[PDB]
Parts: sequence; C-alpha cells; structure tokens
Amino acid sequence: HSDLTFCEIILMEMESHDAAWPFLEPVNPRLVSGYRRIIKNPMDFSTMRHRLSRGGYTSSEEFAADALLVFDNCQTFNEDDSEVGKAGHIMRRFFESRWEEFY
Ligand SMILES: CCc1c(-c2csc(CCCN)n2)[nH]c(C)c1C(C)=O
Repeated sequence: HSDLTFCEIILMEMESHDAAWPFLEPVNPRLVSGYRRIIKNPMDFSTMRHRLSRGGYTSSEEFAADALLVFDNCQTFNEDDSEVGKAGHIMRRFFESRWEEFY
C-alpha cells in the first residue's frame, strides 16, 4: 500500500496535467462509435486511481503497464495531429520522464 505512494504521486501529476483531459475517465461508447470494438482493453486515469486506492496493483510495473496502455490505445485510435492524439504523445513523454526519475 504505502510503498506505491510514488505511483500515487505520478498519477496525481498526470491527472493535474494540462494535456490529461482526454484520459481522466473511460471513453464513452455512446460518444465514440465502435471505440471498444477497436480497443479491446480500454484504460484511463480514474480506473488506475481506483485500482491504486484498493491496493489492486501488485507491483509498480503493473501500474506502468496500465499507463502505457492509455497512450497505446490513444495512438491506436486517434490521428497524430488530432487534439487527443497530440495530448497522448505529450502525456506519454510526461509519464516516461517521471518514471525515469526513479528507474
Ligand atoms: C476524441 C474522443 C476521446 C476523448 C475525449 C474527448 S473529450 C473528453 C473529455 C470528457 C470529459 N472529461 N475526452 N478521450 C479519448 C481517449 C478519446 C478517444 C477517441 O480516444
């Protein structure tokens, strides 16, 4: 629980980031046609927050994998020059920068 505090900090910094707006909650299939058809494993920051809050991450590596899944999904579905596409690249580098401050 307490040993993952730094992942909690990274998640908060991600949630508070200017480019985080597409990723705060799960993508709504009634708003994005066929999204979950194309993306088998959706992921978002609120889902990660709830998993951290219940102690559902057995390692920091599992948390990092969910973070990358947010950005891999975004790059799979969104054009690179779209608003969400741009935000995903910005956020991926932000996450990578924070991760390499510990690893
Ligand atoms: C463009 C739709 C989209 C949003 C989006 C657009 S507007 C918004 C804010 C909702 C309220 N916080 N999210 N996000 C993601 C990851 C999307 C896709 C297709 O991948």
